[PDB]
Amino acid sequence: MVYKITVRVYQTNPDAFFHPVEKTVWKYANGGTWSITDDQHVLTMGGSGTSGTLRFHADNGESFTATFGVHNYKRWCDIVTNLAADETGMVINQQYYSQKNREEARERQLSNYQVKNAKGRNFQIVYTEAEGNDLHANLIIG
Ligand SMILES: CC(=O)N[C@@H]1[C@@H](O)[C@H](O)[C@@H](CO)O[C@@H]1O
Repeated sequence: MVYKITVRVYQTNPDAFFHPVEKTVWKYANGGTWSITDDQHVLTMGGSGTSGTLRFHADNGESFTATFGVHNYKRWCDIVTNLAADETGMVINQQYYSQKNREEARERQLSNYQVKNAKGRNFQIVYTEAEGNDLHANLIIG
């Protein structure tokens, strides 16, 4: 069965403005699509076992990735900050299926995750619909 993750982005801090610069879809489970409906980022996936990554950039230089997926039928998420110039969204997304620390994050099947970058800015994902096939998450930028 298809899994869908609908993402709403909340920017709370006027000291920066982030915008999406990359949207990737991993190749497992017949892939999927990132679309937009009413300013929400919708990731539609062919079944359980894949994910997609949104990369955001602020004009002040800050950036991060937010990755959303389903692993053994349960949602997961992760945020990577302090990105190198050669860590594009497609690099990060693939690492969830090759790099140990990323694979472990996926395997945790988190309904919520937060992390701060080197400047102390908080980034959080919270699934407000956290079970079943029609999943909804807030991405909250501090
Ligand atoms: C500050 C930062 O980006 N830390 C992350 C963490 O958020 C993420 O869970 C991880 C595994 O993918 O790699 C990095 O340790």
